[PDB]
Amino acid sequence: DDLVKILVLGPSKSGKSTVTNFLAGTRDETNPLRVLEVEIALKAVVQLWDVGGSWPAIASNADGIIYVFNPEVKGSEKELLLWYKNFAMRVTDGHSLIFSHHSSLPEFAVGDNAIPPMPKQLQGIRALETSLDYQSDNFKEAFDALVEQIIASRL
Ligand SMILES: [Mg+2]
Repeated sequence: DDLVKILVLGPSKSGKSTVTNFLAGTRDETNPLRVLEVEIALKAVVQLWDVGGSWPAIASNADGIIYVFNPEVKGSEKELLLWYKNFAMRVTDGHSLIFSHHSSLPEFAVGDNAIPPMPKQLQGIRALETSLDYQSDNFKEAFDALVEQIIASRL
């Protein structure tokens, strides 16, 4: 029943924990750190680690990362490179996600990139437009699929 460790980084006020609870199961002012535990299998117990911005001892044998940023907000696309820098040494490789996340009515995000243009280091990681109420992709599926690719080659 070997667990998989997935972290959650990104700009503050971006939405990281509304995703964690929705993903980890918790139904429906930011804290340093939470850990949520969701088991998703096909015993695969998955651990969402919701981080709050300002401790490189937290990437211990980390397996995957999910970045969240508000597209309507500037520097959000660019703050994530500090998360990229501070954590992925190169701890994490490719088993990552990036969320253009609507917490608001999309004014800028809308259009030809409702996932706005990404920096070069991050242009390689799969990206989605994301919301619980506004326009959305089935990102429960992309999360489901991330755990399989993580465990896929640990053996
Ligand atoms: Mg929070």
